[PDB]
Formats: sequence, structure tokens, C-alpha cells
Amino acid sequence: NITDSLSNRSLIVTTILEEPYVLFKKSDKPLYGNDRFEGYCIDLLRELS
Ligand SMILES: *[C@@H]1O[C@H](CO)[C@@H](O[C@@H]2O[C@H](CO)[C@@H](O)[C@H](O)[C@H]2NC(C)=O)[C@H](O)[C@H]1NC(C)=O
Ligand SMILES: *[C@@H]1O[C@H](CO)[C@@H](O)[C@H](O)[C@H]1NC(C)=O
Repeated sequence: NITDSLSNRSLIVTTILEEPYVLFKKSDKPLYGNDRFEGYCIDLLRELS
């Protein structure tokens, strides 16, 4: 239950925008916050969250 173990833990992740791991989100209208990104590391961080 590592899903239940880390609640109430707002964490801050930084990254570098050069990779195919993170190269924003492909859409006509830009989103904001964590939802404006996509890639290997972004959906990987969504999987880990
Ligand atoms: C986040 O905070 C809430 C506050 O309600 C926690 O909920 C309680 O968590 C404890 C265990 O830490 C349980 O024993 C209680 O039954 C829960 N409810 C009550 C009555 O508060 C929640 O678990 C916390 N989440 C974390 C820290 O991961
Ligand atoms: C996590 O907790 C849930 C309770 O809803 C339980 O069903 C599940 O088996 C737990 N996960 C592990 C790996 O024990």
C-alpha cells in the first residue's frame, strides 16, 4: 500500500525541457500546471503518483 502511504504529501518536481521524456503536451489549447506536459517522464510521474 504505497498508494496509501504518501497521502498529504505535496511534492515539487523539476525537469529539463530537451528530452523526448518531457516535450510538453500536444494540443491546440495549452493547459496549465502539471496538465500541460506529456512524454515518458510526465506520464511516468503520473503512474508514480
Ligand atoms: C492525511 O490526513 C488525514 C486526516 O484525517 C488522515 O486521515 C487519518 O489518518 C490516520 C492515519 O494517519 C487514520 O488513523 C485516521 O483514521 C484517518 N482519518 C481521520 C479520522 O483523521 C490521512 O490518513 C492522512 N494521509 C496521509 C498522511 O497519508
Ligand atoms: C492496498 O489496500 C487495499 C485496500 O482497499 C487492498 O485491497 C490491497 O490489497 C492493498 N495492497 C497491497 C499490495 O497489499
